[PDB]
Amino acid sequence: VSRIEQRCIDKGMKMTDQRRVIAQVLSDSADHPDVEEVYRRATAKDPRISIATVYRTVRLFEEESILERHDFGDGRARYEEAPSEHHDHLIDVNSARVIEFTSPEIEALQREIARKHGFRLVGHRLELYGVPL
Amino acid sequence: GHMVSRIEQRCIDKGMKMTDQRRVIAQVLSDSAHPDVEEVYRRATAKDPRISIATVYRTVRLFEEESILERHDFGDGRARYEEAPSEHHDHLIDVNSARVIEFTSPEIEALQREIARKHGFRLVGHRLELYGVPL
Repeated sequence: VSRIEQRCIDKGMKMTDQRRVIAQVLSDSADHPDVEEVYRRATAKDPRISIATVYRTVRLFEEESILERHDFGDGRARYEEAPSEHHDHLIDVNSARVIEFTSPEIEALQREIARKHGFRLVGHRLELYGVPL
Repeated sequence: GHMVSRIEQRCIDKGMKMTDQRRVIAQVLSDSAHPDVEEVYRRATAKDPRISIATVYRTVRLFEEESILERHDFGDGRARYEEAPSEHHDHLIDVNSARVIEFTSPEIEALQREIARKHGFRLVGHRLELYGVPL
């Protein structure tokens, strides 16, 4: 059971082996594949998987908030597993590009702010807005 | 891509979806400085001829509901819009009671500038909301 497949099972989504292959490809990918790469890797596994099935499945994984479709800085639609906790966002105000980041350091300070006011931190939303240097 | 206008930034603060029409309307509002709906609509249609006055009205109303815009009658009877005040404090929210605890953290702000810097950016704004339950 791949992470993406596990996510599908939680959503009560219909799964078949072709959808499982696509889920596995997305889960095993070291990069953030575009649809062409998902297709190439999925058909390398089972050549019966059509390009249409790949588009349909990735879109479904999007619509069920299992995958995020994201521009990592190349203007391409690339796919990533939607994380267990939301990534923080740094927005380029000149282009509207979103840089997703994680900061265990900021998280530690967030916990301290919650603790000092007598709270357990249960979540956060952080947006940063920047202009390119 | 597009420039993130000052009003679009307020939308992003709220986690609102930036549809093309909302982006255009946010940009027009940002470039205006107390338009009525007709002025917003005329300016929005200069950018996207297919935007309707209904869409403009509904969008400015939504922005008002989310405290992005304020609406006032300055005497001429027209509802006129302006950017709502924004908070200087970040918020810790007790989710059980829906109560706000204001805080400022120069420390966390220094870290935010460091993140921006590391990615090749100067920080021009931020919003932080923390969600908590009592210990």
